[PDB]
Amino acid sequence: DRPRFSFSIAAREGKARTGTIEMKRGVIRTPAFMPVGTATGADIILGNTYHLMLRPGAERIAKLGGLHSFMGWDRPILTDSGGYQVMSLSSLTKQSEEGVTFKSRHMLSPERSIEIQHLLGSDIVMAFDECTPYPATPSRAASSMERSMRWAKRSRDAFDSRKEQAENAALFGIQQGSVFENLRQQSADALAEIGFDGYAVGGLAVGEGQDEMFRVLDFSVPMLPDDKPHYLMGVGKPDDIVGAVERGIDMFDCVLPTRSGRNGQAFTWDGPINIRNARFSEDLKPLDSECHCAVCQKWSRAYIHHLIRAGEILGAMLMTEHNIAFYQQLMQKIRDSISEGRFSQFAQDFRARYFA
Amino acid sequence: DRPRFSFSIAAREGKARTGTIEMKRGVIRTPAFMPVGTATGADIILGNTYHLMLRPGAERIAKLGGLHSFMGWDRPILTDSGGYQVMSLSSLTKQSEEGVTFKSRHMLSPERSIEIQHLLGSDIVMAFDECTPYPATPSRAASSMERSMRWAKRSRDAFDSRKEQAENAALFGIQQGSVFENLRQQSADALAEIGFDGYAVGGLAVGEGQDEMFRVLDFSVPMLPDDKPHYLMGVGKPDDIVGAVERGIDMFDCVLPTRSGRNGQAFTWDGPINIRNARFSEDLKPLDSECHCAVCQKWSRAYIHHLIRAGEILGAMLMTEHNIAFYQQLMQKIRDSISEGRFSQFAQDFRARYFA
Ligand SMILES: CNc1nc2c(CCc3ccc(C(F)(F)F)cc3)c3[nH]c(N)nc(=O)c3cc2[nH]1
Ligand SMILES: CNc1nc2c(CCc3ccc(C(F)(F)F)cc3)c3[nH]c(N)nc(=O)c3cc2[nH]1
Ligand SMILES: [Zn+2]
Ligand SMILES: [Zn+2]
Repeated sequence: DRPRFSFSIAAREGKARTGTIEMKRGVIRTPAFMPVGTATGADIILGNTYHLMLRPGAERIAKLGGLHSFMGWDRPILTDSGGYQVMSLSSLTKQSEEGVTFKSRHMLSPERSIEIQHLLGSDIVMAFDECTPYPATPSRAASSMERSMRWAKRSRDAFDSRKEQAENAALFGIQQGSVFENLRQQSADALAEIGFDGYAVGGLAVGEGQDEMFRVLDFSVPMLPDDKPHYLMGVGKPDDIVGAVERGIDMFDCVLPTRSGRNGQAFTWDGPINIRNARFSEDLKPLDSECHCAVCQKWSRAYIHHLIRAGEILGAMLMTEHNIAFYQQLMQKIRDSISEGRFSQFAQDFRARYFA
Repeated sequence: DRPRFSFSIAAREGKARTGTIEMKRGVIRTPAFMPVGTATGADIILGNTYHLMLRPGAERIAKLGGLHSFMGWDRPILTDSGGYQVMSLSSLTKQSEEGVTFKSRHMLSPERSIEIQHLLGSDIVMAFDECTPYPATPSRAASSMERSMRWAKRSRDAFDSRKEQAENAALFGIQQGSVFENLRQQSADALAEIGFDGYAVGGLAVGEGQDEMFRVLDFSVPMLPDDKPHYLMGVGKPDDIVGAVERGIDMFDCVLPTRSGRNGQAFTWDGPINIRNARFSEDLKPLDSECHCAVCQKWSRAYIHHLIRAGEILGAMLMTEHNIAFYQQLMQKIRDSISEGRFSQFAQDFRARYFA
């Protein structure tokens, strides 16, 4: 029987690592992409804490048997802590040391966030943090990070108080500190003193751009414990994933494939394409020449173009299936190239072709 | 090797029949449901002549290899002749003995309709007819029907002039005459004198209601050749199908399953349900208790409700898959009950439960 949580590193190349997380409900191969659940297959999917806590509500999900039973998925599920989405989407918010109140009006605190994730039944639980807006001054970035670290300790204590959760799930802490090296170090130190099963890099993919994101990752990821998984939240494009793995990231949440699939964009080894464009109306090639997915084995760019231009649901479903398959082929190629000692060459080849 | 076209009747109960159509690309079990292609599985699908002739155009479909290659379907395809949809959907129309002009502006004639269906490559080709509006006076119904019969002869001649079509496809004639027995008889006689591979009942499902539709079928279907298939165009609900089979119909076009699937309606043996309704938010049963489809084996009403309320494409795709599967289980139960001599009892049991 698998353990509650065990991360093993099988091979390394530079700062890049490949290995496995073992949990009770399954093995997660890393580096991993984690797609939304409602979308070589994925080993773990994302639940949507913010949506579920409002419709149908976390209590109701528990009454229906938990999220695994509800969505018919018996493998690992990761949930975020909800504050990022509250701050991004809800209309009015009130912040305090207790938590965040938002509009029926609601309070989300470290304790309530952990209880919601418990009622949902997720396997990887995120601490309740504040994603500092960008740009931030040093003083505001520090105050925000300090609150998040106090909230990280409250998250730890709440998780440990619920036996079913402490014994069967895992808890990840989230590093903050905006773009400042000294604050990222203080945050890493605070999280390691509390102790978590894994460590996320928060506060990025918030408008800073790839060059700046990579600069911050360069000094931030080495601050986290080497022997635990590293999750970069909110990222991203295929080229962001490749560069983040080069900098020591093990886990990625990938909304973009499903978002792109419903809006006419397909990922290919030669870059993204907009299938609605008239240049695809007579193109008999599959979406991607090398893709092994079921769409590309059977149907042409010209037919998928026809369906999407016609407003047919089938068109968006085929695009989304392809995009998910593309991402899991990307991650498999990354894992294999690290294990074989040729990831540096893969990254160079990938970029030359994706951007050609 | 299968023939171009061969209809055999294997069993009969009252006016109901069950059997097979053999064509070069496959066998069609009757009574048959024929779903849209762009949606025990279906044996034949519908192409959309009106849409395809405008986007990308019939010539372009031929340049891409024909509709079978284009949509990745190597089995039989039926196409309508296009005039019904022109008259229903296009903004301005001009009618004459030559054909119909409509808005770039276009002319559709018997000869052009047959050529378009040839370029698309369909296996069952419909004659170019006029679907008389309802209600119609006897004089207007007669004039319209007479034009359609002149157009049926022109359709026959155009089809026979194209060797690839005459040797590999089949041509169906369409009966008109509104709700009038004497005109339905004249139309049947004209079509049989020309000679077709199959015979459709046109001019119904245009606002007359089920009672009147069944009354017209009662005297119209016996006028058609018994030894050829009978296609009721534009029908319909499950209860319409059962009653039409009781009256001698062999073939049905079924848009409703895909339309309902995208608009929140699921078919069940206990009648249709509106999955968005709040009464399904905690319902752990599958869409239908007896359905063998993949959706009903895996997911609950509560989860499909959640997805559709959230605007997720997955929700409509699951509803549509279920609805298609429901229709092909309906047709299989009809075929089996006729072959076993218990179709009368099936129809009674079906109605008692569907309308309970
Ligand atoms: C887009 N940029 C970004 N997203 C970020 C997220 C959200 C992660 C998430 C939440 C929900 C889903 C769901 F679709 F499945 F619902 C998917 C992904 C962050 N989350 C937390 N907790 N701290 C952060 O500092 C942080 C930074 C983030 N930058
Ligand atoms: C809805 N009522 C109705 N539909 C009727 C139709 C259209 C059949 C059709 C066409 C295209 C498709 C597509 F979705 F696949 F594109 C699906 C079905 C008729 N067609 C002709 N030729 N004569 C008629 O007298 C007639 C009567 C009809 N009553
Ligand atoms: Zn593909
Ligand atoms: Zn079903």
